[PDB]
Amino acid sequence: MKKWIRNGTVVTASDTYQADVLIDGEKVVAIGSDLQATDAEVIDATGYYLLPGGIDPHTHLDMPFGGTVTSDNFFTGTKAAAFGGTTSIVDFCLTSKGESLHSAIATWHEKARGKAVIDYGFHLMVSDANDHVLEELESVVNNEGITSLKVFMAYKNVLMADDETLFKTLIRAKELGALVQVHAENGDVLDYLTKQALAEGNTDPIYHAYTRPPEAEGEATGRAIALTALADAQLYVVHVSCADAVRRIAEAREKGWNVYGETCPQYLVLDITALEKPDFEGAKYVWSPPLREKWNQDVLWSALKNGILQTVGSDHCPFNFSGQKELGRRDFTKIPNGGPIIEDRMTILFSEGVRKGKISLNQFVDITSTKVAKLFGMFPQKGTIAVGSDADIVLFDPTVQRTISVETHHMNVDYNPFEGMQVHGDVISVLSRGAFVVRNKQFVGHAGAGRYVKRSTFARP
Amino acid sequence: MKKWIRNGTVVTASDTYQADVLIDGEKVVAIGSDLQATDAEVIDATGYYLLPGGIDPHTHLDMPFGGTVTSDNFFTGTKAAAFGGTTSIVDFCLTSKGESLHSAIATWHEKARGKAVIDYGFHLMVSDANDHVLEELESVVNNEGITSLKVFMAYKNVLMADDETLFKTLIRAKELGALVQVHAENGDVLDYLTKQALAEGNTDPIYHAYTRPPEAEGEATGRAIALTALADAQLYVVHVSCADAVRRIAEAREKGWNVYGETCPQYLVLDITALEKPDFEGAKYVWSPPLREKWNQDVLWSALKNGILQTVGSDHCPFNFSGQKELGRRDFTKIPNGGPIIEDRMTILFSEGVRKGKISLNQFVDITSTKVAKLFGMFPQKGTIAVGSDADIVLFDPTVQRTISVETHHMNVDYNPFEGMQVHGDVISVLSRGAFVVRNKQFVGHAGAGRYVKRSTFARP
Amino acid sequence: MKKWIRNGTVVTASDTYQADVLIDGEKVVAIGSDLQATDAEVIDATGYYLLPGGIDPHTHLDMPFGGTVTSDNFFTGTKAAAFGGTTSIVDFCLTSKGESLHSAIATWHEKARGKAVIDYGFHLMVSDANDHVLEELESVVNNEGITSLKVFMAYKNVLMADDETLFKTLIRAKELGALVQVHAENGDVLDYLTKQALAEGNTDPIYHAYTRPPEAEGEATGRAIALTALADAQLYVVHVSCADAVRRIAEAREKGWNVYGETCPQYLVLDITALEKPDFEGAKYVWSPPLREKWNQDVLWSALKNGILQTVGSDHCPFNFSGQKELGRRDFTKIPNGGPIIEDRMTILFSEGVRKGKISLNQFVDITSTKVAKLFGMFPQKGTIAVGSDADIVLFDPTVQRTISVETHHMNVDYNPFEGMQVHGDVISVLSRGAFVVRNKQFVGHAGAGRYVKRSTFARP
Amino acid sequence: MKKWIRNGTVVTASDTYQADVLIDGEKVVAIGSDLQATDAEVIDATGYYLLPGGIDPHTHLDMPFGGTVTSDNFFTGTKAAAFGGTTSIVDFCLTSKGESLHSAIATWHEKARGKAVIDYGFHLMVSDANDHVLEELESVVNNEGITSLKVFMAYKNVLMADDETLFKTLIRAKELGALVQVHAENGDVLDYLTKQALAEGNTDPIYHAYTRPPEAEGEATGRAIALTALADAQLYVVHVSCADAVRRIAEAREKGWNVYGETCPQYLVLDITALEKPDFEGAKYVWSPPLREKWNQDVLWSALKNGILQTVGSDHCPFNFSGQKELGRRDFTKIPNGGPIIEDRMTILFSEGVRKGKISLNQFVDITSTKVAKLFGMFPQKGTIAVGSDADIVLFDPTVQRTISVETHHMNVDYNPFEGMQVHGDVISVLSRGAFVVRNKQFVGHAGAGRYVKRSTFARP
Ligand SMILES: [Zn+2]
Ligand SMILES: [Zn+2]
Ligand SMILES: [Zn+2]
Ligand SMILES: [Zn+2]
Ligand SMILES: [Zn+2]
Ligand SMILES: [Zn+2]
Ligand SMILES: [Zn+2]
Ligand SMILES: [Zn+2]
Repeated sequence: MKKWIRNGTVVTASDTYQADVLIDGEKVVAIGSDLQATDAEVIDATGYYLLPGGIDPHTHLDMPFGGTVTSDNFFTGTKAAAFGGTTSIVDFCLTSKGESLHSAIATWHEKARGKAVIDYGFHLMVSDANDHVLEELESVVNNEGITSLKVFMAYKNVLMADDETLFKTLIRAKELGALVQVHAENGDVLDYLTKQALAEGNTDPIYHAYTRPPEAEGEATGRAIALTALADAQLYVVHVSCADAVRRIAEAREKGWNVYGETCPQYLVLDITALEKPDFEGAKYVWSPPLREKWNQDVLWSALKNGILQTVGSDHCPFNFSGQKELGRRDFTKIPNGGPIIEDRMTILFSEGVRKGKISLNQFVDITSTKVAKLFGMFPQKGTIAVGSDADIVLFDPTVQRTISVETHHMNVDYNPFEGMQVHGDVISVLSRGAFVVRNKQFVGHAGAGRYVKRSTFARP
Repeated sequence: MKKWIRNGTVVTASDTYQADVLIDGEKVVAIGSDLQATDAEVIDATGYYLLPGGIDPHTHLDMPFGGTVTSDNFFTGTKAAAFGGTTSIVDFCLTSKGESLHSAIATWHEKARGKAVIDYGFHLMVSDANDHVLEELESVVNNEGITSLKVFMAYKNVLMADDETLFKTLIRAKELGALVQVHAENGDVLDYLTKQALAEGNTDPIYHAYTRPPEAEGEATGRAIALTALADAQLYVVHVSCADAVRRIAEAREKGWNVYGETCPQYLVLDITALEKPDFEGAKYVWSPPLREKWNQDVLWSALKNGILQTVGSDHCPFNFSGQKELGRRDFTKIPNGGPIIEDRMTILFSEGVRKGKISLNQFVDITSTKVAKLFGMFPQKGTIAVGSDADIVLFDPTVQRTISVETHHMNVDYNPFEGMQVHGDVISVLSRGAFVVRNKQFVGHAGAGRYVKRSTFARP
Repeated sequence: MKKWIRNGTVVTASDTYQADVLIDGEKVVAIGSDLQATDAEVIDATGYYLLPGGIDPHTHLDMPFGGTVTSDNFFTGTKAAAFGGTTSIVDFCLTSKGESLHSAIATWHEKARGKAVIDYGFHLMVSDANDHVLEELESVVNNEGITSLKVFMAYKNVLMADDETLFKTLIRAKELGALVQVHAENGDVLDYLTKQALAEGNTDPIYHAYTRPPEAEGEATGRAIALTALADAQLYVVHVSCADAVRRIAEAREKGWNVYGETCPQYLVLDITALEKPDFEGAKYVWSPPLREKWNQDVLWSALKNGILQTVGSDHCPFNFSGQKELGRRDFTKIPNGGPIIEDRMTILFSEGVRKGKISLNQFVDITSTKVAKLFGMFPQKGTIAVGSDADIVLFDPTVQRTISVETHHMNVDYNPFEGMQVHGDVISVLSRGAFVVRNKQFVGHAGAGRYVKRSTFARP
Repeated sequence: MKKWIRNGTVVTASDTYQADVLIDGEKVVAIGSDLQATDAEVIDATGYYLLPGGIDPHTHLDMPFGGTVTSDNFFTGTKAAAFGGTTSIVDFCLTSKGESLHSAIATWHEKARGKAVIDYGFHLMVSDANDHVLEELESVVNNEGITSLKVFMAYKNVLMADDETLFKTLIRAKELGALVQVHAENGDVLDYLTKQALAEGNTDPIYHAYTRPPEAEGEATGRAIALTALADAQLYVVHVSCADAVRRIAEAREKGWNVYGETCPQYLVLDITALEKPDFEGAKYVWSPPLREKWNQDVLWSALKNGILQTVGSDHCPFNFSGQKELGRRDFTKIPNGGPIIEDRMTILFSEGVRKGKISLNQFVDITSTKVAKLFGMFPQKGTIAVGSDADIVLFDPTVQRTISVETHHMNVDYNPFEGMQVHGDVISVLSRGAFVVRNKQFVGHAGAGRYVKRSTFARP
């Protein structure tokens, strides 16, 4: 069918203008001030912005981790993303040594198939870069459409890879046109500190932060950057949380190296003091890299404003406070690491970022949608509002005041780390490929509506 | 009338897509794959890109300088810009101490009125920030629509202002919402070096470079940046030519200061060796800051690619080689400083930048058009292709090979500093507010078609 | 006299050992563990260090400044220096435009003649680098023995010079073998901020600090550095007070530029909160650059420890609280700027530096004596304990705990800014050229004992 | 014996003066211009400097490495050191996983026993920081007198340790008062590049350099620095060869971190073009990190001049060209790595450093002797000329012009990498603890004269 969205203000990464948008089937087919569309359903967007749907490049739905499994699966997690104004996600497909990459990819398709309500791609974890793995990456990149590869530099004995793996992966990625993502903390420094903490009887949630100091994130960021330059490759640093890491990324980019950075709402608006909340409440805020001294936030906002960081992802990795986070009572090393971030990413960036003059409204689109599509090979199918693009559009009311709460969220988790936060901005309706997923804050989509996105090889934005 | 541009590929700072564009009168009114426009003139754009018209924020048409007057006036200079794919310019209105700002503004309107073939704004030179000047700036910014103020830190005893002027101007600009531009070289260091050179009998064109070392540009860049931070203001450094200056701008932006930078085609593709050309030919390349050791070029390209510099202007400031540049035979200090750059800016950036993978095609639009409109208060009227924007559009054929030459250029000057340069890309047709200025490489516009643009107060991009 | 100093521990910039020191006349002639000297007066130094006498390169004795004259003259100031373990000073000879350099220097000789109790050199202020001055500097360096030239970048309309003067002074100084010293704050920024504070009714002492932000010191430090590199000269930055400036000096020195830095005890141990003391008590702490946020102190200590700053001077510039500082009641711009620092320089560096592990004992001697002599052309005559040195020697008891007080100090001023500070270390006896000046904490010297030192041209240490 | 060294000029890290030196037994007992010593042997030092004997903190005598053993043992190597003006060495005791530290140390004592001609200390290699090793380090430091621990970050499968070992060593070293030394190149990057070169048929000596780019040294220098700050420890970076590494050390030191750097004569005066010499001659210059582009040399010289690097060691690790270096004909990875550098360290630093104005004469002594003693816990026994020091003294004639040649050197190796280099400066006589080792350029010492030095725990210089 045709849909004619009228009387709204389109805002993209470049443009801001009043016009109507005509959708035919899955795609935008016209934009204009006087289209006189026949036989289209009229959607009234008076008082709204039309935004390109957010694309969250950093999700962990139905992920085995921390001795348990994340509490949103592909159905609940994508539904919560859609309520939060996000229309595509790119989730991390994890691998184990000795298992083929393709088997892990099949496992991830089976997590999503028939369950996702909006569109999804996958990244692929590389645990080690043995010759068989390196050979396998060719069809992964070219045929499976997975063109970003994740290397974890922390989580020793669980996800951690070493310098040989990371350097080989960067060399191979350059050959194949893949982007290499890193989780950049020094896992060996962290392993020693956490063990020392526990030996001293320091077991409360706050020691999750103290045992991962920012210098450890800075060091691993710099190491990944050096190996990227030595490979002439392209690097994407996920969840940059601190000024130490920002400085290193800024220096690398001034040298003209192809180094990109992401940050996340939790590092913008939350700080290390949240982990001190008594009665185990601090465990709600345990995720890695840890929350930082509050002064780091403004350095992150500056880096987004001045183009040193290019994207915002959620690192959505939810565990209930009851039962799951409680695995870590008495031992912070056993608290499953991760927060429930997918749903509030867009609104927090608008309300704390745009409305406070930290970034522009056009930058907000670039960082939440367009630059993410471009770095992850989904542009221009996704990430904009333009003729020929999938009709993945959010009707957003910037005037609504509301309080973020577990009482009104849609993530399948028993708390919200932004509980009580006042924001402006409300996601009213959400289209995915021209079909409504959310309409007037009610879910009208369905399990399995979402489709897998085969992503293109890397091109610089 | 209506014009329906069909079968082309639209490229803007964000988007790239195949669709038709419908113009009605001065403005774009629809974009779409199947518009079925009635009663419109069909323009066939098969095999072309549709680009937003270039906006050159750095021109000096009919400028008194160097003991003479620049050789393009508002008619020839705007016609040459249009042939070169540039549809708007922002020219420097010069002032003298003791003269009202408003009198200089009237003088500049009289240079342009009835003569410009495409649209124009003005910046305003501040020579000194006495209380009367500071009072006058209020109606300049709010009523005359001149929202960028230029301070020259070099050209002692001609254009040069001091730290008191620059700091006061930055404070006042922050109050009024103006952007402060600087020409950043240390004029006192330069004055001493040029005098020493001449005392030693060093009079050839090459000593124009030797007497303005990059450290002098670095120093003044850093000084303007510090005073901007101390004022909490916003700074635009014009013609950044060297790595010393790039490093300082990159450090300032990592601190989250509102510091922006421009570079120019001459600093990207030409180097200090051009000034050594014998038989006085070196005088063709005398402009300030001088051409640099060639290694600086890649640092400039890196800075554009990674968002540390945001715009490219020409610093079009032409003087004939015969007669005018010859004022400096025997004394390089009397060679009128400036090059003929307006016409080749867009094609050089495409051919040396996009085609060689130094910047993306979307970045090329951002740096030549969209980011310039945004920093100079002309967006979204100018700088994009979108519903409601002025129909200022270039039909650009990226496949054409040609040689840049004085034999085929349109600038009213007897040489081209890019003589013999091979490029790809040809500007085929150029619309300004929906009327053709150039059509199939022939001039079909007219003197006085162009209109003055009253620019908005500063907003961060 | 022969004097034989027995049973003490010699400490120099390199060496720490137990041995006896034989003085014959004005000079050390032997050092050894069993000298069996005859016809020598035995001085028992049991439990003492023998230190080379402090050399204070930064004094302002009998200076016309701030609408009055500093309250120590050459007699009372050199007596207070000696009681503080300092045996040589280098004082700033001021000039004014149009005045012959030689007449200024004659004035300063008359201030010191028959009055100085210990030895003294002069720096020479340069207010203006006109051709006549540049010619006269040949004799200043080669007849008068003045090989350091001071340029003030602040104090507009009083002491301030511009970049023309600074750059020409640096070029001339390189020719002559002179060191250029700078007071590096941006005078034009400060002039505007101070006038704005007053106009806003912000007249209290604290606004002395707020109108001279650290970025104004960093900017001018950077500008003097760039001009020094442009001249291939040598620079000495007096009173570095803040991390902004240290960072710039560290960067210059990594490039191999000949840039040296000084700091002062007030910037190591006092902070901006002192200026907030009510009832005009904050006027006691008014000197420039101003006291800084306390975090800056450890950056300065780091820079001394790691060789980025090489010296400690006092900037002794004393004004009584009663009468003199009160010139600025109701208007902080009229508080004469300067602290009474000469007497406590050595003890503060030992007690807050050495004893706290911030610098070593040998570094203590280097920064207070040896490296001062080397940078200001007084070595090896002054600045060490070695055969052939002048016998300028302090017997220092490091075990004595005491308070600093106006009650026990010898500066001719009615307060001490370190009032109530607990320290270790006591200056017991002081020799200047083999003669006692202080013996067992009583004055035994004489007005006029001190000699003018003609200093050598610059050599890197 | 009493020896009375007359009419020479003493030079230390602080002092330069004319005086006589009296030695009684092993120690300096007096210094003075008229000592009238009796029953002393008169040594005429007219026209000589008296220097404190060089202390070479970086030797590999009788080392099993590279499929063979270095060609100087403790006798021939210490004899060559003495002829080069070096009177103490600190050699690297190697360990292997599972081996007791005390057994390794016993092995090294047996290498030196009855063989060393001058005094020697040992560093200890740490291959693995398992709990047993960390416990054994208590006695290594507090019984064996070994207070510097070496961690190799390259030489995979041979000497390399990982970040777990490095970080735990740094924490343990801080507890114990030990200095941690690092060979900082990224071993995993190097392993991959070396294998890739071979697979591509790039087997010549030059590929030794191309497979260890400077960024791999910068990365590992940065990583050791970050781990040191994380442990609040003290680090000494051996053989800094390139600007990338210097920049990182300069940055660490400006933060106040206790990070020290060493460089070596080969990196000051040889460059990467040496490895291109044909007919396998480039194998002569194969050592790691590799020779660098020549521009790096002046950055190193700058860093010594301005105190960013504090020492010069040799990395003496000699292999004959015939037989030993030839192990790597057809495969540069099998050329045993190391140069014959011990003998020429002092003269090269004097002739290319002091005489050319790159460092001062007093800095020369500091970096070759005094600051080495201080960092490695041998001061004041060693490293200076002062009452109570060991009488380790070099008579040095600075006026002698000569060539360096295998024909006249004393290292037990068939080539000298400085063959044909013109220098000034000749080592005439050398005293170790008051006894001649070299006298008028002939060997007069004896195998076993040298003593093991138990070194003190770390104190900042
Ligand atoms: Zn992660
Ligand atoms: Zn994650
Ligand atoms: Zn200019
Ligand atoms: Zn210009
Ligand atoms: Zn001053
Ligand atoms: Zn002063
Ligand atoms: Zn090594
Ligand atoms: Zn070695």
